[PDB]
Amino acid sequence: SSWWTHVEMGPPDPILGVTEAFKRDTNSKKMNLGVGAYRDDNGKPYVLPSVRKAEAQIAAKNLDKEYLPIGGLAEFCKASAELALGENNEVLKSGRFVTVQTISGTGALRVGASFLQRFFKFSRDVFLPKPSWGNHTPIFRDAGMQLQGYRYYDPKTCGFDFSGALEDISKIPEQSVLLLHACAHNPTGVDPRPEQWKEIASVVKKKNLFAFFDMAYQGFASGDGDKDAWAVRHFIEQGINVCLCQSYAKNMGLYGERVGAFTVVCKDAEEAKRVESQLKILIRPLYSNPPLNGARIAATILTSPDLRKQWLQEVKGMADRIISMRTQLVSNLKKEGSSHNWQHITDQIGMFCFTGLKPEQVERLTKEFSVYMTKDGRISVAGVTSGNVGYLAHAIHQVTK
Amino acid sequence: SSWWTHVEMGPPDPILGVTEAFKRDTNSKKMNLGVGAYRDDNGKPYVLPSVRKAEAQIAAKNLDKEYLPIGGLAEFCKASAELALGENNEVLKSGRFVTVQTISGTGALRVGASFLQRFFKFSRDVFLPKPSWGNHTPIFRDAGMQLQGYRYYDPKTCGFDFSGALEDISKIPEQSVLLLHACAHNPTGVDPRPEQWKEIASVVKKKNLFAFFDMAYQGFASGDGDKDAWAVRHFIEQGINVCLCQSYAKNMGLYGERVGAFTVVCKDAEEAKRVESQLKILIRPLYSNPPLNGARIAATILTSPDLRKQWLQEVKGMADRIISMRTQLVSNLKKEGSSHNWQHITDQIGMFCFTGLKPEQVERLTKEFSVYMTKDGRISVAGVTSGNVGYLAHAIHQVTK
Ligand SMILES: Cc1ncc(COP(=O)(O)O)c(CN)c1O
Ligand SMILES: O=C([O-])CC(=O)C(=O)O
Repeated sequence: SSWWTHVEMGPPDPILGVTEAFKRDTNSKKMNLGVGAYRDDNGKPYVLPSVRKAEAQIAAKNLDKEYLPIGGLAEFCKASAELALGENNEVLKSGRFVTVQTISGTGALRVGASFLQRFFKFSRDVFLPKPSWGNHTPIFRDAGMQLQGYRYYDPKTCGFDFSGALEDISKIPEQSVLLLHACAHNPTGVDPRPEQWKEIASVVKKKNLFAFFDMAYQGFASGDGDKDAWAVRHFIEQGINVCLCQSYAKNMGLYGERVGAFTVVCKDAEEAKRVESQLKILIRPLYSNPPLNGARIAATILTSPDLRKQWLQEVKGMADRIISMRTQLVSNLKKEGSSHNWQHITDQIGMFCFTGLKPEQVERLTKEFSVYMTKDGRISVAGVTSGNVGYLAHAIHQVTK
Repeated sequence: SSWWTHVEMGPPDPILGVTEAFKRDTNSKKMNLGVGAYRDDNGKPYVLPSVRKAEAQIAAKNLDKEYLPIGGLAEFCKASAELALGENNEVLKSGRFVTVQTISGTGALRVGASFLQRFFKFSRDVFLPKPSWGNHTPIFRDAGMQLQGYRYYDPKTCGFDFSGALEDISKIPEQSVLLLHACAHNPTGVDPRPEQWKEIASVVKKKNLFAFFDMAYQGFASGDGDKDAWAVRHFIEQGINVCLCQSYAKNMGLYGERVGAFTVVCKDAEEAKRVESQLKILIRPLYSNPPLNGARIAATILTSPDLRKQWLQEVKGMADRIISMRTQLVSNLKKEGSSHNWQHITDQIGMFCFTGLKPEQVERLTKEFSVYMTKDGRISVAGVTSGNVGYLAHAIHQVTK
């Protein structure tokens, strides 16, 4: 007597649970360290002025709203590949890549997954770091791939378990897919060092693996676009034919406009044309064609030397404000008398920090102090202000003294 | 070798072929009847003045670009359901529905299809009219459903094969899914009349079929949104709990902004809460959350009485331009001395029209007249103007007399 009587209610959203638990809390000193987007020194959302200026120029052009090609705005695709690999990359010069516009980084992930499902005949397995972005798991499963793990986060140190990572990678059957965060690993903030990368690169090429890069933070991570894109470029120069998911949600503040690109580096231009045609064939039955607004903004910024330069410094200020909060947190933890090693909070990169806090300590931070955060010890460094970091260092010490 | 040596070049897009060949032609009398979007009486893109006003007003509010919920803009969702169902539908008053924002119409079809695949345990079969929108097949297929057909187009009359349709549907296995175009069937332009819809409804309800409405053209079809949604409303009024895909591509000319919605009509609000949570769970691994810009524009128009009233005159405008083209096309065929019955051109509805022309006649139209269209005889009425309709009728009469 109904189509949907057996449809069950989903598990609740832990990250949304906390974000609502915070709005309810009435104490004026409450912090939300669960928020998944950049906030300014006052905890407000931040629309980059280069973005505002791009919108101004765009509006002036009085443009139409006609469909994009299936692969999106050609000029955004070219600029985006350029941002990822550097303008004079051997790959761009010979044309041996295809880049399609996607529905932010998630859509690039899903389009990427769907492409492996269909054309990566060698294996069903996708190896994620332990842990990874939560959504990585259902994206690859819903798309029809098998998930696996390799060691990454060393809880003992709150940094990279280089050696476990490496043993694990050497043991991946050949021609399996390996997923890598290009920088600012999410949720932990723990990234390999350049020398560590070269070694993963070595095994990957040795053991004949497929390197799938997720790059959500180029520039936002360290302030330096080239540094943040270094591992990806290094794999390519090593002769590894990567694919790559870019997001402009964070580094341009374009979250809700859903601006992303998926790229596949190929042996040659003719191969890229074959791959391109099949990405179009997968994309059409997902959503036909991608949205105009974000991509017009990002294209306008990237292809204007002035605006590009200005945006690039606006990114540095975001990256910096975050770094500042990391350094200032450790500072005030010392200044408060704490004894344990907090260098991991500043060794980590990007806006997510695995603190080391265990769950009970997390719960006491919520109860006694109104500091909201996931039981895994992850905080949004974007929730920290200069105005509140002091209080936070006090509170963290209390549950940990 | 390479990861991708076995990846085949995909087949050429035929609609894009027609459109590119049209663009190469240097014949000054050329016509593009392959175009997949509205054009004005000079053959130009048309941004509704209400859309410009809505945009201006949004810009004036200096809004953020933060992430929408997985289900999109709450107020766009509400207004979208009210548009489809009529503001005082008992479905709205009891709250027995869920509506989520999607990546336009295509996105609503894909989300619905994944939901069927995962939850509609009663069937793997989706019945499409013959013919149907080409993308319907890969949509449901990539989502893991199977496709079947029922007789719809009647090639003898270029009309609706009512008795064939009614018979076929009356023999669909109970509890299969039945896809129906709400109005302005694409590609034929052939619609059932109200009385015919009552009979279909009565057979769906007899056989316990699940009705899946694609509604890409409310208001755009006839200029009257209440009449265009009548079938959908009638089905619901008869106790059929439909799902529904909406697009704002054509009726608001938001094509490239990708604004659509998927609705499930449910037994009660409680069931709608359950269905909602599982639509969310399927949306996340697709694209996380939908684009903001078009949804803001649509919510703004729908919830302001002045903008809504203006928008409704603009839709009527487009619909009447299309009806006008249809009428003058038949009229001029008669002035040319054609003796074929051409009333199908005026009986059909919307911007796509099955002319009745054979492939060879289509070839002659392309070669000798530079009139560009697909070989199935389909023309896009949007490419017809006051300027060229006389010419079109002359060409059609030349190749058919
Ligand atoms: C590693 C990673 N990959 C993918 C995403 C998804 O980004 P987007 O919002 O552009 O889909 C994010 C941002 N949450 C991320 O941090
Ligand atoms: O490009 C699209 O979304 C499809 C379309 O209008 C058609 O050809 O009928």
